[PDB]
Amino acid sequence: KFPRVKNWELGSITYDTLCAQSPAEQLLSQARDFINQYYSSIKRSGSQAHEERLQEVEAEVASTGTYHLRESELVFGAKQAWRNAPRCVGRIQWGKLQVFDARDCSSAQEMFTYICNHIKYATNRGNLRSAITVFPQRAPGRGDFRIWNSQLVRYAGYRQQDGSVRGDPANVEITELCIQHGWTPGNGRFDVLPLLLQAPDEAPELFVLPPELVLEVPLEHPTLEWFAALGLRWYALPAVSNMLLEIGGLEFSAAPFSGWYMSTEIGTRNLCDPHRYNILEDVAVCMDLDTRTTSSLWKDKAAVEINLAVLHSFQLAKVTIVDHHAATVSFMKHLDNEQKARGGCPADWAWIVPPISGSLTPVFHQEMVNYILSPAFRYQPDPW
Amino acid sequence: GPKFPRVKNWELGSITYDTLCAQSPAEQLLSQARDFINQYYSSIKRSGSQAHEERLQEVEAEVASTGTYHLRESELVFGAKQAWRNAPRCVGRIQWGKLQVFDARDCSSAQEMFTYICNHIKYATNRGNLRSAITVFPQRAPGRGDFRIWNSQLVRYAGYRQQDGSVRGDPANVEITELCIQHGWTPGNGRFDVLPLLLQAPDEAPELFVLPPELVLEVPLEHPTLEWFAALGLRWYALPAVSNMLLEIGGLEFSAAPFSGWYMSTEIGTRNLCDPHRYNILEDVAVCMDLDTRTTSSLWKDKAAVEINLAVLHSFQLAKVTIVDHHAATVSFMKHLDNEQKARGGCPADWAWIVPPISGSLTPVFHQEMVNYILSPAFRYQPDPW
Ligand code: HEM
Ligand code: HEM
Ligand SMILES: CC(=O)C1=Nc2c(nc(N)[nH]c2=O)NC1(C)C
Ligand SMILES: CC(=O)C1=Nc2c(nc(N)[nH]c2=O)NC1(C)C
Ligand SMILES: NC(=[NH2+])NCCC[C@H](N)C(=O)O
Ligand SMILES: NC(=[NH2+])NCCC[C@H](N)C(=O)O
Repeated sequence: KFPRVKNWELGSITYDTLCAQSPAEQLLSQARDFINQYYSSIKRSGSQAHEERLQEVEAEVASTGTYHLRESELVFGAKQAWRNAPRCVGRIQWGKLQVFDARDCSSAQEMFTYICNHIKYATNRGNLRSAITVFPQRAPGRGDFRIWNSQLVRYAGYRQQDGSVRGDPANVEITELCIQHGWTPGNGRFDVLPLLLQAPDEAPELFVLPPELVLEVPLEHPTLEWFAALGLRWYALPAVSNMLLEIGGLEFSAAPFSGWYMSTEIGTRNLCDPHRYNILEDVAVCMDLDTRTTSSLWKDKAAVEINLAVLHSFQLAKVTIVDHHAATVSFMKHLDNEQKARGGCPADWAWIVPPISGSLTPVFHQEMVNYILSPAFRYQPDPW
Repeated sequence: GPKFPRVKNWELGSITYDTLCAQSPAEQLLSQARDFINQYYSSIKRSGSQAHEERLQEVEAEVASTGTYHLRESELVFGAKQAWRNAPRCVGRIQWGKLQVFDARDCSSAQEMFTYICNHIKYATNRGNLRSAITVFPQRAPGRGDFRIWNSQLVRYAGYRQQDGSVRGDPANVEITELCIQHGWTPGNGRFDVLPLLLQAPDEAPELFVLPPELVLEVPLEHPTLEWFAALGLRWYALPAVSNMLLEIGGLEFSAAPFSGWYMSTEIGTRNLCDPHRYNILEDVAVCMDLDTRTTSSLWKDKAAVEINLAVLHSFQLAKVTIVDHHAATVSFMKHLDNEQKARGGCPADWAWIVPPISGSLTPVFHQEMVNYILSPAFRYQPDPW
């Protein structure tokens, strides 16, 4: 059962041998395995340090049913989780990640402070830097530390009693939850949501982000003057905050991570999805395109200009962003580095190929094997 | 549902369960035959009928005395349409019930293959008002050689390896171009030389047939607003007619059974014209559009690809040759998924192949999960005859 992996452009073949790695004694084997990975990473396998670390872990599990990671191990595990993430096109960057140890956090108030520091650090005035903040691990006793928001920065979606949405339709539910916990809403298309942060077994608490922390890019087109008139904008920092970070069998239910955007995320998905902002028709009408027939390719033309406007606007504002051609070229290089380093690379083809111009990027022609290695970022249920 | 795969649409939030995938030596043949006979009797709603039981008995007796069996005409038609309906990579299946089946199971020479193929091309092309069709040559037989069409499609452009390592024409067709020459063809030297057919009758060297050029409808490509685009001298043929696939029905194997529909525009505009290892015109067109080809972030690739696709659509429309854009096609495919959910409880579909190679998430199929599996009757890949 060993997968053959073909590139259809170049006719070349690799083999993925990494996928062969795809109660209390159960946590123990995950832990050992992770400790093994860590001491191999620093070239210290078999050392006294390695053997004694394995014993602390074993001793702690045998008597408490759990254990704790050292800071340097946490840092390693976080990088490895990103590296292992099948859906991430940005993994050429995996070794470059600021890890904020937030395991000494004991209240929603403190989560907020750590989160603000993350945003400040990550944003860096537009010169974006990848970062993760790791809050305290799950404990069999009690509730989880959770950030209820799906990203640290996201726009409200206000439902109308005629079923339409003002703002982002993806965030209707979190918006409602914010109002219910006492937030007085705005009424714009691009209102930044407050944070709902929950400490163990408490009601979540509401925290408004200080506006100067949230860097935003107004969208304009390099040649179409009317584009600025649409009043569109997007935030600088993509910071996923609902995913669970699993390292050595330990689970970090709150561990938000950020990098920078690939342009199609905003340009195509966020702005053109019919269940998101759905601006395709507006732009095409502005461009004076024939909307009445699919065969004018009015959708394709509008979409390209919208993506161009996103790149232009971010570059104008000096905010780090990567276009889908550049991002996929570098993913190809990453795939190649990982073949030499680990003998394969978990990748989810349907997520890696961009949502416009698929076959124009080299990843479209590249077969990919999807599998789950640990450390991992995993989905977890919403806390309500 | 239970342990039927749950299938979600992310655009509308809706859920279906696929219940169809539950049906995914000589004894081998018999049970495939019986399963197919059962399917044929469902489709005419006579399961358990006396004629159903007689057909089953008739088939086991034929396999018993000969090691093989033969299809009634109407079974062949049902089986061909069903192979199309089951084809996971086909985005055009809304059309599956409208298929002209030419029965060519009496064919006995390569010369007769050519006559049948010419008839097929004439009928399917129909001066631009294209009609789906398949021509079925005789099935594999124990001890005797196969009927094969060596060409991958009935209509394909030559690809000539140059002195300097580059390719003139279509690089996808270098190997078949060279076989035609090995077998006696005098090669041209254009970018768009229609290949001759190499056709093989049982236990015989393939023979070479040149298609009369008036049977091969082509469309010159022009752009509705970019006047210079016509000057590129680009063109494409009207008729996509896959010829190298095996049609399997009830365990019988039709090694030569070419089928044709009409094009969806991205097949030509994006894959055939813009793939780096095909005609690779992306950069040439962007230069003519005066785009900045030195930087990825001008989106020159995306812009040129759109205009090439628009050129294809516009030009086919102008020539009054049937073609479908990737929006119309994917919309019709969603409607097919809905029909099939009701008819059969699911639809085998290969997401990677169904989502078009440009503007993916702009089409509804991007947001639709799909389950991939093999049902029979089927179109199958088969080894090249050489
Ligand atoms: C450095 C810049 C980065 C770029 C350009 C990038 C690019 C992307 C893109 C385009 C996606 C698909 C997301 C979607 O369609 O919603 C993605 C997913 C993901 N990336 Fe990244 N990435 C970056 C950094 C990071 C970092 C720092 C991490 C964490 C350490 C990370 C982990 C992930 C994970 C776990 C997913 C899956 C998210 C999900 O399932 O919703 N990436 N990445
Ligand atoms: C009526 C118009 C039709 C349209 C628009 C259409 C559309 C397509 C498209 C776009 C593909 C992908 C091919 C590629 O990327 O190379 C495809 C594949 C296919 N279609 Fe169709 N189709 C049509 C008719 C037919 C007919 C008549 C049959 C057979 C009776 C058929 C069976 C197939 C099969 C077997 C494949 C897979 C081909 C392969 O593996 O190379 N389709 N279809
Ligand atoms: C909605 C849907 O099907 C998709 N959604 C996404 C996707 N890729 C990325 N990067 N992000 C998606 O949200 N591809 C699939 C096709 C899985
Ligand atoms: C070259 C390659 O990987 C592809 N090739 C094709 C494709 N879809 C279609 N319709 N046709 C392809 O040739 N998608 C995948 C990604 C499988
Ligand atoms: N580039 C990233 N790290 N993205 C994480 C997902 C962000 C999400 N796709 C968005 O458009 O907001
Ligand atoms: N629409 C069809 N029936 N396509 C069959 C495949 C044709 C192949 N994609 C080509 O571009 O020549």
